[PDB]
Amino acid sequence: EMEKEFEQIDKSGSWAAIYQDIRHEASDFPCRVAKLPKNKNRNRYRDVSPFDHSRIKLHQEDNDYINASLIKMEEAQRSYILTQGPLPNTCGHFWEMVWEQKSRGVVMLNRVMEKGSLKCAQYWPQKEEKEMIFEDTNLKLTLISEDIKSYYTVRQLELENLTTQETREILHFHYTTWPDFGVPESPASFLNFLFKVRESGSLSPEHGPVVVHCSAGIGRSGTFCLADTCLLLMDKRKDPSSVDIKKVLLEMRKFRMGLIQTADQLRFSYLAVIEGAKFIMGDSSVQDQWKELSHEDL
Repeated sequence: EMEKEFEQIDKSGSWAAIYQDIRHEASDFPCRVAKLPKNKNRNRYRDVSPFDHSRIKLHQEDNDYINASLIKMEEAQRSYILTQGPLPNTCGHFWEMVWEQKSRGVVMLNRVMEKGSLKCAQYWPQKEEKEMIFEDTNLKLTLISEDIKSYYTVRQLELENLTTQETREILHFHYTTWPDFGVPESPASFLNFLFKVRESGSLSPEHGPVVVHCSAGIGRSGTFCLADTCLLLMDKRKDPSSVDIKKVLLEMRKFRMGLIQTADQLRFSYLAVIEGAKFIMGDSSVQDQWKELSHEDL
């Protein structure tokens, strides 16, 4: 049971060992497509690649490769697409994927610039009147509205397939205070954001999988998806004790390497699930407490 395991691990100071155990047990599958010479400039990081078996394929015959993985959680009945922060040459690919996979939401957990370096291309428009056209994939993207909070912003975007002139509304959930290789400022602040995404419908089964990314698409992105899946499993059976966080994480790592990049992100994942369990197990008021503690206004 996770709350007792947490205290035992905290007490023995063994988060690094638990986390290394996860790394050692984690799946290893081939990433041959990601490593083809022609895809070199489609990967942001040499040591973060999608597995062939779970990679998202673009529906184009030129080159279907994007650094993106489908994390299909069968028992939880939720899917996520985890991807790297788009590169200056893959922003068209990114929105092609969103279009083809029928996603409603994009969850961005990084800033464009972190630690003085560029982690992500500016892949969405920042001004309503300056829309973006991705000529290679023939898509148009317009900023419709934004709702800026103290540590996250929600944007309403309109994505248009210029070939057919079909349009879709995409919601962009941008977490702006979560450091690279770091953790959110509090469980309450993480959970407030996650439940904002949930409320939007972006994680729901009538849409394609939510697209989640940070810079590499494994650390913060893994923490977000791990917490979400654990809370959903707990919700399905109202049985917190039946949820084994580490096993869930190992399951997720069958679909993309390296999910959860530090032992402190693992520890934070436990904290977030433990605190989220209060809401799942019937204390609806805790959602308002998180919003208060998160100080989202201003």
